[PDB]
Amino acid sequence: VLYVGSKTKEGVVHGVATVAEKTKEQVTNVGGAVVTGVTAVAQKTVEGAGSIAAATGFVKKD
Amino acid sequence: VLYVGSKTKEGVVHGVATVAEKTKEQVTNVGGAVVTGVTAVAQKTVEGAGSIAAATGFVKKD
Amino acid sequence: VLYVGSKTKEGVVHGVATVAEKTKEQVTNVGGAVVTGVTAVAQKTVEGAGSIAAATGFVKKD
Amino acid sequence: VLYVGSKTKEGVVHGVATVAEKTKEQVTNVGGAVVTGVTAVAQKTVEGAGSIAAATGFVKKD
Amino acid sequence: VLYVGSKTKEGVVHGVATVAEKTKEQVTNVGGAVVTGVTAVAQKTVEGAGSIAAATGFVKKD
Amino acid sequence: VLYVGSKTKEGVVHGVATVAEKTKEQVTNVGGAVVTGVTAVAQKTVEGAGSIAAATGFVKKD
Amino acid sequence: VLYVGSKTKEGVVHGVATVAEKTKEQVTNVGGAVVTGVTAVAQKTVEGAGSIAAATGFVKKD
Amino acid sequence: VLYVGSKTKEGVVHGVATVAEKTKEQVTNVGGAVVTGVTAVAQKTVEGAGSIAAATGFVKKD
Amino acid sequence: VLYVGSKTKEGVVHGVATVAEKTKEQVTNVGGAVVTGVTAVAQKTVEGAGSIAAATGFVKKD
Amino acid sequence: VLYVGSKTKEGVVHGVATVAEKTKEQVTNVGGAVVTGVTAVAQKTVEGAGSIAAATGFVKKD
Amino acid sequence: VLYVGSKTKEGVVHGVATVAEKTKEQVTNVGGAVVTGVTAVAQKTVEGAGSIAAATGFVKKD
Amino acid sequence: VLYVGSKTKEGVVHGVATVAEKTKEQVTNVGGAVVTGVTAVAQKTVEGAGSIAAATGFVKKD
Ligand SMILES: CNc1ccc(-c2ccc(/C=C/c3nc4ccc(OC[C@@H](O)CF)cc4s3)nc2)cn1
Ligand SMILES: CNc1ccc(-c2ccc(/C=C/c3nc4ccc(OC[C@@H](O)CF)cc4s3)nc2)cn1
Ligand SMILES: CNc1ccc(-c2ccc(/C=C/c3nc4ccc(OC[C@@H](O)CF)cc4s3)nc2)cn1
Ligand SMILES: CNc1ccc(-c2ccc(/C=C/c3nc4ccc(OC[C@@H](O)CF)cc4s3)nc2)cn1
Ligand SMILES: CNc1ccc(-c2ccc(/C=C/c3nc4ccc(OC[C@@H](O)CF)cc4s3)nc2)cn1
Ligand SMILES: CNc1ccc(-c2ccc(/C=C/c3nc4ccc(OC[C@@H](O)CF)cc4s3)nc2)cn1
Ligand SMILES: CNc1ccc(-c2ccc(/C=C/c3nc4ccc(OC[C@@H](O)CF)cc4s3)nc2)cn1
Ligand SMILES: CNc1ccc(-c2ccc(/C=C/c3nc4ccc(OC[C@@H](O)CF)cc4s3)nc2)cn1
Ligand SMILES: CNc1ccc(-c2ccc(/C=C/c3nc4ccc(OC[C@@H](O)CF)cc4s3)nc2)cn1
Ligand SMILES: CNc1ccc(-c2ccc(/C=C/c3nc4ccc(OC[C@@H](O)CF)cc4s3)nc2)cn1
Ligand SMILES: CNc1ccc(-c2ccc(/C=C/c3nc4ccc(OC[C@@H](O)CF)cc4s3)nc2)cn1
Ligand SMILES: CNc1ccc(-c2ccc(/C=C/c3nc4ccc(OC[C@@H](O)CF)cc4s3)nc2)cn1
Repeated sequence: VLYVGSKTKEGVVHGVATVAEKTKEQVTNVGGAVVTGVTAVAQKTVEGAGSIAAATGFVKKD
Repeated sequence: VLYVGSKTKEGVVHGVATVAEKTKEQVTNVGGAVVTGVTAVAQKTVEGAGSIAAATGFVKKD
Repeated sequence: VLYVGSKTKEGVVHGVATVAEKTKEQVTNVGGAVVTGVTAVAQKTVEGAGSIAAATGFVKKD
Repeated sequence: VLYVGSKTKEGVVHGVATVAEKTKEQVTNVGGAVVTGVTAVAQKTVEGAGSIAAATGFVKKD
Repeated sequence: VLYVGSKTKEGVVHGVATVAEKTKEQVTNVGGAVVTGVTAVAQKTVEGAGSIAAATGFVKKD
Repeated sequence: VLYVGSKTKEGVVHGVATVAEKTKEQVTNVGGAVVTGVTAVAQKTVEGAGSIAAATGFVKKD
Repeated sequence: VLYVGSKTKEGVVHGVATVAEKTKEQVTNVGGAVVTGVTAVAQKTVEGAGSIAAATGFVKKD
Repeated sequence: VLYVGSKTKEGVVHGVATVAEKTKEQVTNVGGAVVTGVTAVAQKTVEGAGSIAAATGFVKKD
Repeated sequence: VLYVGSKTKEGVVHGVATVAEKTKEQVTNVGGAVVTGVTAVAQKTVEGAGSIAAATGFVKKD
Repeated sequence: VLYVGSKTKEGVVHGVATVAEKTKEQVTNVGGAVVTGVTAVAQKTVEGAGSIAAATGFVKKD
Repeated sequence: VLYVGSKTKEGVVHGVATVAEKTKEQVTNVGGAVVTGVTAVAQKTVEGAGSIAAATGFVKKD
Repeated sequence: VLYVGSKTKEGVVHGVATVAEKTKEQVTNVGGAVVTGVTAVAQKTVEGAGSIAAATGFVKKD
């Protein structure tokens, strides 16, 4: 009997349970960038810029 | 009997349980960058800028 | 009998339980950068700037 | 019988339990950078600037 | 019987329990940088500036 | 029977229990940097400036 | 304008969120009465014995 | 404008959030009565014996 | 403008948040009555014996 | 403008937040009555014996 | 403007926050009655014997 | 402007915060009645014997 092994995890989400009970959810945006309600998001990136739930406005390079 | 092994975890979220009971959730944005309600987010990045729930406005390079 | 092993954890969130009972949650943003409500977020970064729930305005390089 | 092993933890959050019972939560931002409500956030960074819940305004390089 | 091992912890938060019962929580920001409500945050950084719940305004390099 | 081992801790927070019962919590900021409500935060940094709950205004390099 | 009304609740459960992460859940019963794992149960009874999650053994009337 | 009304609650449970992370949960019963794991249970009873999570053994009336 | 009203509560539980992190939870019962793990339970009873999480053994009426 | 009203509470539990981090929780019962782990329980009773987390053994009426 | 009103409370528990970090919690009972771990329990009783966390053994009426 | 009102409290517990860090908590009972760990318990009783955390053994009426 040997039983050799390994179990890994990299950017793993497991076991979430959520409840949301809003009554009036409004969003008003003029020229900006809104991000809302992200939940249970997993990612893995190699040799790149990983980024979750980011926001930017007015990227004016000149 | 040997029983050789290993279990790892890297940027792992597990076992969350959330409740939100708002009655009037408003968001007003003019030219900015709003980020709201991020929950249970896991990530792993290699040779890159990892960033979760970031915000910026008016990136004017000139 | 040997029983050789190892279990590690790197940027791990596990076992959260949250309750939020707001009645009127408002956000007003003009030209800035707002970040709200981050919860249960895990990350790991190698050779990069890791950053969670950051905010900046008016990045004017000239 | 040997029983050789090791269990480590690096930037680990586990066992949080939170309750928030606000009645009127307002945020007003003009040109700045607000960060609110961060909870149960774990991170690990290698050869990079780690930073959680940071804020800056008016980064004017000229 | 040997029983050789080791368990470590580096930047670990575990066992928090919080209650907040505000009735009117307001925040007004003009050009600054506000940071509020950080709780149960763990981090580890190697060869980088670690920083939790920092704030700065008016970074004017000229 | 040997029983050889070691358990360490470095920047570890465990066993907090908090209650906050404010009725009217206001914050007004104009051009400065406010930091409020940090709780149960652990960190470890190697070859970098660690800093928790810091604030600065008007970093004018010229 | 009148706006006359009323909203009631009698034995009402609303807004639960649960997570269970057992690894080996065993139950052995010999002649008894086991009750396990009741969750989010609401009831209303008029002129009768209401009873939730009850147990009895050996009801020997002679 | 009148705005006449009323909102009541009688045996009401709302806003629970639970996490259970057992590894080996055993129950052994011989002739008794076990009750385990009741959570978020609401009831209302009129002219009757209300009873939640009760246990009895050996009800021998002779 | 009148604004006449009333909001009541009778046996109401709201806003609980729990975490349990056992590793080996055993229960052994022989002829008795065990009750465990009751949480967030609300009740209302009129003209009856209300009773939550009660236990009895050996009810021998002769 | 009148603003006439009233808000009452009778046997109300609200705002609990709990953490339990046992490693080996055992219970052994022989002929008795054990009650454990009651938390956040509210009740109201009219013309009846209210009783929470009670225990009795050997009720031998003869 | 009148602003007539009243807010009462009768057997109300609100704002608890608890942490328990046992390592080996044992209970052994033979013929008795044990009660353990009651927390955040509210009750109201009218024309009846209210009683929380009571214990009795050997009720032998003859 | 009148501002007539009244706010009362009767058997009310609010604002507790507890920490318990035992390592080996044992209880052995033979024929008696043990009561342990009561915390944050509120009650109100009218025309009845109120009693919290009571214990009795050997109630032998003959
Ligand atoms: C600073 N923090 C750190 C630093 C380092 C670590 C760390 C480093 C290395 C490892 C290696 C884990 C391995 N597990 C197995 C399992 C089976 C196997 O099979 C071999 C094949 O020949 C079949 F027999 C080969 C391997 S290697 N784990 C954790 C964690 N945290
Ligand atoms: C800093 N954090 C870190 C750092 C390192 C690690 C880390 C590094 C290496 C490993 C390797 C895991 C392996 N498992 C097996 C299983 C079977 C196998 O089969 C071989 C084939 O010949 C059939 F026998 C070969 C292999 S290699 N795991 C984790 C984790 N975390
Ligand atoms: C500063 N903080 C730190 C610093 C260092 C560490 C740290 C460093 C190294 C390790 C290595 C862990 C390993 N586990 C196994 C399991 C099986 C295996 O299998 C071999 C294969 O031949 C089959 F037999 C090979 C390996 S290597 N763990 C933690 C943690 N924290
Ligand atoms: C300043 N703070 C610090 C500093 C250092 C540390 C630290 C450093 C090293 C380690 C190494 C841990 C290891 N565990 C195993 C388990 C099995 C294994 O298997 C080998 C394979 O051949 C199969 F047999 C190899 C290894 S190495 N842990 C913690 C923590 N904190
Ligand atoms: C200033 N504060 C400090 C400073 C130093 C430390 C510190 C430094 C080193 C360590 C090393 C811990 C190790 N644990 C194992 C377990 C198994 C194993 O397996 C070997 C493999 O051959 C299988 F047998 C190898 C190793 S190394 N721990 C803590 C903590 N705090
Ligand atoms: C100024 N304050 C300070 C200064 C120093 C320290 C300090 C320094 C070193 C250590 C080392 C701890 C170790 N633990 C093990 C366990 C098993 C093992 O396994 C070996 C492998 O061959 C299998 F057998 C190797 C090692 S090394 N701990 C604390 C703390 N505080
Ligand atoms: C000891 N604790 C206690 C004791 C008593 C109470 C309690 C008693 C009575 C009430 C009555 C509430 C009513 N609400 C409305 C709304 C509209 C309506 O419409 C009428 C129709 O003609 C249209 F206009 C008639 C009615 S009656 N509420 C609470 C609570 N708690
Ligand atoms: C001890 N606790 C207690 C005790 C009493 C109460 C309680 C008692 C009575 C009520 C009555 C509520 C009513 N609502 C309406 C709405 C419209 C309506 O329309 C009439 C039709 O003519 C059209 F206009 C008639 C009615 S009656 N509510 C609560 C609660 N809790
Ligand atoms: C010892 N503790 C106690 C004791 C007593 C109480 C208690 C007793 C009575 C009440 C009555 C509440 C009412 N609310 C309304 C609302 C509208 C309405 O509408 C009428 C219809 O004509 C339309 F206009 C009629 C009614 S009656 N509330 C609390 C609480 N706690
Ligand atoms: C010893 N401790 C105690 C003792 C007594 C009390 C206690 C007793 C009575 C009350 C009554 C509360 C009422 N609220 C309203 C609201 C509207 C309404 O509407 C009328 C309808 O005509 C529309 F306009 C009628 C009523 S009666 N509250 C508390 C509390 N605690
Ligand atoms: C020994 N300790 C004690 C003793 C006594 C008390 C106690 C006794 C009575 C009360 C009564 C409270 C009331 N509140 C309202 C509100 C509106 C309303 O509306 C009327 C309707 O006509 C619409 F306008 C009628 C009523 S009665 N409160 C506390 C507390 N503690
Ligand atoms: C020995 N210790 C003691 C003894 C006595 C007391 C005690 C006794 C009586 C009270 C009464 C409180 C009342 N509050 C209101 C509010 C509004 C209302 O509205 C009327 C309706 O007509 C609308 F306008 C009627 C009433 S009665 N409070 C405390 C406390 N402690």
